[PDB]
Amino acid sequence: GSAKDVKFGADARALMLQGVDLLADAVAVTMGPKGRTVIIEQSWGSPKVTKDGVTVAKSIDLKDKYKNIGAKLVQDVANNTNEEAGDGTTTATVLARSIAKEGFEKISKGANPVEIRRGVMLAVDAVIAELKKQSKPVTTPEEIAQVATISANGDKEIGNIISDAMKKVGRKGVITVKDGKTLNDELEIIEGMKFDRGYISPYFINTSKGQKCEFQDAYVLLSEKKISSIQSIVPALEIANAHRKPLVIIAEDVDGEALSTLVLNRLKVGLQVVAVKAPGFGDNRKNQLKDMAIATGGAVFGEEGLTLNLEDVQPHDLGKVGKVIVTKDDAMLLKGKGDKAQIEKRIQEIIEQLDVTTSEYEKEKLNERLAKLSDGVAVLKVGGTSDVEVNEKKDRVTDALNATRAAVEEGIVLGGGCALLRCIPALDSLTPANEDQKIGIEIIKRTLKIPAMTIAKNAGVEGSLIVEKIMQSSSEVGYDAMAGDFVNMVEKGIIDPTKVVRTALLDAAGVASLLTTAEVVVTEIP
Amino acid sequence: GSAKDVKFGADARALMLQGVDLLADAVAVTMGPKGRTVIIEQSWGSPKVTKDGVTVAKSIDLKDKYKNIGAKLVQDVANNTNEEAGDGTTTATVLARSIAKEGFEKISKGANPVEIRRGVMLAVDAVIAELKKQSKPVTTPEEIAQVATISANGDKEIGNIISDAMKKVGRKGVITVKDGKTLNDELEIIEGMKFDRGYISPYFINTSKGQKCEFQDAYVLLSEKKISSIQSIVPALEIANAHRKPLVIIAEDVDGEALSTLVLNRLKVGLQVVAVKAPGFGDNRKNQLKDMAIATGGAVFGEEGLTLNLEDVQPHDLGKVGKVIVTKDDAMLLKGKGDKAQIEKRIQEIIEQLDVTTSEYEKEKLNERLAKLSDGVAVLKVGGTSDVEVNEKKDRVTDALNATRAAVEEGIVLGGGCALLRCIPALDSLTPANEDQKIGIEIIKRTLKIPAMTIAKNAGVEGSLIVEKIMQSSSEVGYDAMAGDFVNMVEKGIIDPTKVVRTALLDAAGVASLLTTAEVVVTEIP
Amino acid sequence: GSAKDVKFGADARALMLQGVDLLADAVAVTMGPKGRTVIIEQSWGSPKVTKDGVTVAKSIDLKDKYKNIGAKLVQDVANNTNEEAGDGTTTATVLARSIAKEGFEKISKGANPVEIRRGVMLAVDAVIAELKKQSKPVTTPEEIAQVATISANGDKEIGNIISDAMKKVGRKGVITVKDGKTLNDELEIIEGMKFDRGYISPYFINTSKGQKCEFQDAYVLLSEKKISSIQSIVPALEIANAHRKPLVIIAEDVDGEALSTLVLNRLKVGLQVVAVKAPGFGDNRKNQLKDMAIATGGAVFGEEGLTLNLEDVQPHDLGKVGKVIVTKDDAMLLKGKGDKAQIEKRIQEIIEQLDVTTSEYEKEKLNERLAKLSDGVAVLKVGGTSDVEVNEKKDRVTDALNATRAAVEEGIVLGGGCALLRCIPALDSLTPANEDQKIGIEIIKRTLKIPAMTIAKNAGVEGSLIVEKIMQSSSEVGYDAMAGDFVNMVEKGIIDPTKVVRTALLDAAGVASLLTTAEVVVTEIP
Ligand SMILES: Nc1ncnc2c1ncn2[C@@H]1O[C@H](COP(=O)(O)OP(=O)(O)O)[C@@H](O)[C@H]1O
Ligand SMILES: Nc1ncnc2c1ncn2[C@@H]1O[C@H](COP(=O)(O)OP(=O)(O)O)[C@@H](O)[C@H]1O
Ligand SMILES: Nc1ncnc2c1ncn2[C@@H]1O[C@H](COP(=O)(O)OP(=O)(O)O)[C@@H](O)[C@H]1O
Ligand SMILES: [Mg+2]
Ligand SMILES: [Mg+2]
Ligand SMILES: [Mg+2]
Repeated sequence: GSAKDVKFGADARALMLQGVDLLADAVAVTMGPKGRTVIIEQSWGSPKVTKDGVTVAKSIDLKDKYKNIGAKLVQDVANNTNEEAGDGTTTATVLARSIAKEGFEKISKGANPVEIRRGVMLAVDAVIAELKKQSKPVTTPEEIAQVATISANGDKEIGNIISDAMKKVGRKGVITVKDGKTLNDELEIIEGMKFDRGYISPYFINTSKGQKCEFQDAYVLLSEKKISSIQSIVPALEIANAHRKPLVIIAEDVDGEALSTLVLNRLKVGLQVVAVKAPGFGDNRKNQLKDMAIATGGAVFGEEGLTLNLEDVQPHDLGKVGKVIVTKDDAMLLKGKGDKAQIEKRIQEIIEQLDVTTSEYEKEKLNERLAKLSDGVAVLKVGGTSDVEVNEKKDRVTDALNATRAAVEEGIVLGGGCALLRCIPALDSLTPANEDQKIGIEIIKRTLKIPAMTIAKNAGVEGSLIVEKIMQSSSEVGYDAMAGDFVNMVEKGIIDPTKVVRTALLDAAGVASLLTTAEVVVTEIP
Repeated sequence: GSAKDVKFGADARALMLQGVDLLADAVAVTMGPKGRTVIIEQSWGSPKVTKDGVTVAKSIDLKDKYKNIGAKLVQDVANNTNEEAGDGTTTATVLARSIAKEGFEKISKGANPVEIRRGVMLAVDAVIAELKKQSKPVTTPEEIAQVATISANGDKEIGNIISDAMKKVGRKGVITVKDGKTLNDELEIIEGMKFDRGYISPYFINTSKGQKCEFQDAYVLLSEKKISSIQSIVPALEIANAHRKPLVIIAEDVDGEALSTLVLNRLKVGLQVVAVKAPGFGDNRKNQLKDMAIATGGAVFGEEGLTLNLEDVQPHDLGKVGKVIVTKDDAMLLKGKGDKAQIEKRIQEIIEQLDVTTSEYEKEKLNERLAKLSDGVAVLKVGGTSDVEVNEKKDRVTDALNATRAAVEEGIVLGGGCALLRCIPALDSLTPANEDQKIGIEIIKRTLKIPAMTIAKNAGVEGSLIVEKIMQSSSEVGYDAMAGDFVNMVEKGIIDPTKVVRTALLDAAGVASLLTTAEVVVTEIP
Repeated sequence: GSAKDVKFGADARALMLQGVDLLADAVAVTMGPKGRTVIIEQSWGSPKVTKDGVTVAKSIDLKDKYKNIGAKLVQDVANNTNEEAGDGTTTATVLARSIAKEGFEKISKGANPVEIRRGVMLAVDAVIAELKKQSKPVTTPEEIAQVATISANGDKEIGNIISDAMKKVGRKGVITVKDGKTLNDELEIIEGMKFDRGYISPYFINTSKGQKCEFQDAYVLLSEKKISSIQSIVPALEIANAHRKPLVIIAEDVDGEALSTLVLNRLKVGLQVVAVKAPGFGDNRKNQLKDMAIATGGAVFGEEGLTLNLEDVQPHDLGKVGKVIVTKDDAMLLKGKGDKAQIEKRIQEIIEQLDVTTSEYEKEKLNERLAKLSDGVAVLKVGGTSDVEVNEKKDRVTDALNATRAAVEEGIVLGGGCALLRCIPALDSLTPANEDQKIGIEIIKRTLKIPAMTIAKNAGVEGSLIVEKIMQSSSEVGYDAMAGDFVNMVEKGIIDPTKVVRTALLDAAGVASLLTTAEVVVTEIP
């Protein structure tokens, strides 16, 4: 293969550690309320600004291939943490560096770094256990706003808006985040099944106020194929006019003579019909029409396999909806009736798809908001006066959102970094099998102090003193680095989801303890 | 990814600040009446000359990647301001530099630049509030010519011609700007229903002078389909020859046997017919033809909503009409009857839409020019002796136009830079939460002085003397830098639209305050 | 975008001025009777020699990007002048340099170069006014030959031959210029209808001397389609034998049985017919045959739309010509009768075509020459012993032609450069609004002296002595630099069209006064 070059022992360890230390030093300035931002040059556009640890970590590759090995491993931990939890990234990085340094330093001739790894892993299990003991599940929706506002770097309006959306959509409902054009944040809430397609003809309009077509207690007709012929359209209208209900028709397109029947029967003898194009993306629209079919109760016409033809309809083949609103741009359907078991089956299906298949073709999420919209969904239109600002704020909002979900689903524990600090006594009551494992437990025991010392150090104060003042102090009290003084932690609102504290530490130790086992590294020649 | 290189703290800040300062220094020479032009090399052609801050800013990228980061952020400011307001670009640039410098200088170890950002943004909100209090909405059309003339760098003829066009088409009517072939400026006004399509055959000609079709009290025919067919044309001509009136026919195309009837039968006892292609281009042409339909009052043929066929016409068909003039390139219709419910329906439609698809789809204005063309539209044919001159003058005219629109839609406030200067006392009555925010408010307090000091500095005078002379002076008085002495501002005509002053400041502070938060910069290696 | 580099103030100004001065110094050696030529290397061929200012200016681009900016602006001046007037190019360049230098030098800190520009433009308006006052419209056809001979650098034979062409074709008729193979210039004048197509068969020959078919008082038949069949051709011959006239037939082709009828009736009962191919391209042929239709009076057969078929002809559907001569290679038709109004309509149509016709396809002129014949066009076959000679000379004759047309259409004024010198007192009676404008008027006042001093300097004499001596002298007298002494200008024939003198100065001052406004220059890095 390709010509290569290899390096041996503490020399190579010192190089890899140089890389780790560089990347860690770059990410770690972002940590905490007094933390600071990192600008990253973009190849094509104006540069990114961020406070996100993982996005800083991913941005840094290095010319020196060994230092690049270290860097790649630490960004691996930060990425794993971001994927598994969505916050706590800088924390995972500084933890990983601490384990890597303290690991590397203790290696000698007689030492057995694999066994030391076993010891640190023992220490991590023992720590997360005590963390779970410390966890107190969220209750009041004030705590939601607290976790959100702290995860959003002290922006109270963010955690307020998140609390509102989570109240009005539910704690495990769908919230999504997107760019505003407005200079301020907006919470929009959609209920129903909205999609971005409008009436084919203006003539369908009934209200003249807003220029909408508004219907209630309506029927739905779903066609996967185009409907140009009269032959397949007419029975669907006779059946609709029969039971005196309005009919909405969703199709790949509605045109030829069919549209002529629709807008003649519409303008004359005042029939209540609308026709709108299918949401429309090739094979995607098929899945969407299947979604709306299942939600509104009823079936899709045209070619799947079993073909149901448009000429032979029955009232049980249509759809039934509480309300419908359509405009030139978009269509919303509301309170559609169908089997709730079967629709939750559908949502369970799409989620179980998406989770094993995370492409950057995220229309699978666009499905999930739609079929879940009969509880509701919240859109978070983030503001700001410039794109880079909105990207920063949106990074923070997504962080706070993921943090709140982790909080509701697992629990909350003390903020600052105190939650890890309180786990040290649990390590003190361990029973190491040998010197190596004891070294591992010592490594983790030192490493737990780090996040608080870093958050304090960013504040401009004597962080490692502050850590010790915290340790002499009671369990409920910690250091408010923004206010610059000690406080009850949970009372003052400084709290972290347990899931994030668990995952950051677990990933960081998981990769770094493996890194410390290295004795020889092999790299490509420039 | 690509190999990268990172830099830490006030060093990287000093580099980025070098970039900011370079670009700002380049932009700032253009500012005010005594400002000066910037030549920019073009790759293919002869070089640009400009006084436009944003066009100077976009032209400058830098080899040093950090300085280039600063530069790119400043271009973000100037571009955002130009997009959102269309003037005030140089102002936004010098403001952004001032906030960036004064920001960077005040950071230390104990400082919290994000919180300083919060203080700055507080200060900007507090300032724009007082700006809105200061705003006095435009009334006399002398004020229009004043804001135009100041935004056009003292060219009175520009603001005169803009005032004339805005009078003759209305303050929210359509004005557009284009190159003359003439050495002087011209105002042309189009009235009617103008669109860019010319005959189909030459044999139609009636006046021989200009080679136009000039018709009066004519008929109009509207066909969404091609008219190539046998006997679908004839009743429309028999009915036209009946009431001895000329007919213009607009269609997707007119050709085959139809055209053969039209000519040669045009060349017979001078009855007047003309045929022209529909304004066209796919799905747009339907909306355009419905526009001309509703304007002349009713009109439908071709395939359908409600179906009207071309064989069955009546003398009241389909809309009417007044006068018509068409040439080889373009067609104009004039005196359409009845109508105004549907046009107000149209403005009600455009005002309610575009808000969705808000991110590039300005064709809604292309609609608005058409359906409002029975009031008018203005073309601004700018003159000059050379293309580069023409591009300069046109840049200035477009600036003055956007400025006049911002003035009519939001308000006017004091020129010079005094409007920002008067907002300082509003900052003096603020209640900062902490030292960081106080630093921010101080930053804005200093930065507000900048535009006035810069306009004076370009004059060759002691700008910061003049700033303080203005501050000691009364609210109504400021510095006329062209005349070189103090005057009543509003009386002398030196006034700025409030929209431009708010948007420049908001964007500049918005990006620069984010820039000051940086602690680490990451860039690609050369 | 692309990495760039910027420069500030008089430093950058001195570089741009270096470029301007280089290009100007190169062009200016060509000026006047004692001026000299410039050789320009061609990439592919043997080098150009020229006395044309604009062609020198366009040839010079510069490595130093700033100097190249200056260079691009001055060649912009020379190109604008050549496009707008066709002579006076060197003059426009030296004027532009003078305005640029005198502009740049007068700039300081307190100065306002845009306002200085305003003063300059004021001065130029004031100058061209007095120029128009000085203008005396051309009368005698001696004056045309004078303007031509002076614009052709003293070649009397050029202005003689141009005078002859202008007499024999008219003052606004068509003269064109092209290479001879003869070593001397020749004037050919074409009138009639010439095109390069010959008899299909030798049997058509009538003269036996030259082998031509010569006809008079003939008919012409025009067929856009092929003529193979008998039944379409025969009535056209019966109608010809009826009225005992010769028949010329022009067609896409004439062959099959038709041709057999033609040369049978030709060879056995000496009928007077010839048949010739259409001038031939594809779509061009339609316009050519319809041209010949319109010229000869009559109509084209075959399919346009309304189709007239060859079976149904009438004598008023043919064509009628004073004379016809045909050979193996070419066909000439003479004194064709038709509506002169309709033919002038046709020429008015083709000129209005070609003028807006962004075309490398010059056949529109090849059309225009044809339909203009028997009104006439003159071709100027320029001689010389070598291609480079022919091209230089052709440049000069084209200059003289454009100059004569400018003279007839606007006027003539004093040569030498005296006409501007006489305009200086008009500057003396101006009322400047401020110091800047006064600087501008002073700049123009100095620049006006330049062209005469340059023409004198090229002579090898003390140009600025000569300028002041002419200024001390009376209005009618100036300096004959070729004869080397003072003379009455108009009497000795040294005169310049007013259009060229106005346009050169107006363009030069127009861009240079803009150049002087620059404070910052931005250029791409090598
Ligand atoms: N006022 C505060 N006092 C003490 N610690 C805080 C305060 N606000 C936030 N923190 C701590 O900051 C940490 C969050 O780090 P952050 O900068 O959001 O990056 P990440 O979440 O990716 O680690 C949490 O562990 C939290 O305990
Ligand atoms: N005669 C004048 N006296 C004082 N200030 C002026 C005068 N003319 C224009 N200004 C000021 O110049 C500013 C406009 O700057 P300009 O050169 O148009 O660049 P931009 O508008 O792109 O920032 C306005 O704020 C206005 O107050
Ligand atoms: N015999 C002459 N005496 C004085 N001036 C002359 C004479 N011949 C030509 N000129 C001047 O030369 C100028 C023309 O310059 P020329 O060399 O033709 O290049 P261009 O026409 O491109 O400027 C005219 O202004 C004319 O007055
Ligand atoms: Mg976070
Ligand atoms: Mg401006
Ligand atoms: Mg000449």
